[PDB]
Amino acid sequence: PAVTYYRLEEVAKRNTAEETWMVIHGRVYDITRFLSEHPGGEEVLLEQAGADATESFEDVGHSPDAREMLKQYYIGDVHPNDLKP
Ligand code: HEM
Repeated sequence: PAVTYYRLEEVAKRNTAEETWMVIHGRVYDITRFLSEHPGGEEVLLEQAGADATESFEDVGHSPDAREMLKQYYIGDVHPNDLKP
């Protein structure tokens, strides 16, 4: 298997609108092209760019179709040494 791994400090650098990455349940998503398409707006995503956004994502109560959309933006897994307990 060719799984690509990123450290959290690499993800932390894509925190602006020119290249926007986010972590959700331990996977890294490049959502740069989705910013303007997101139904909840681009601001709530930029506030969380470069970070683990799992709790906000789940707190909103996203639909099954929103979960499906993730797959388009998947680029890699968070290195296991950087995942918290
Ligand atoms: C990058 C992965 C994300 C995707 C693919 C995504 C997708 C969507 C989609 C499709 C909707 C429409 C309603 C639904 O189907 O549930 C939506 C609504 C919304 N999203 Fe996201 N979202 C993402 C991340 C986030 C994050 C990190 C936040 C921050 C808290 C957020 C906040 C919201 C809000 C507030 C709404 C409006 C809720 C409603 O009234 O429908 N989303 N999102």
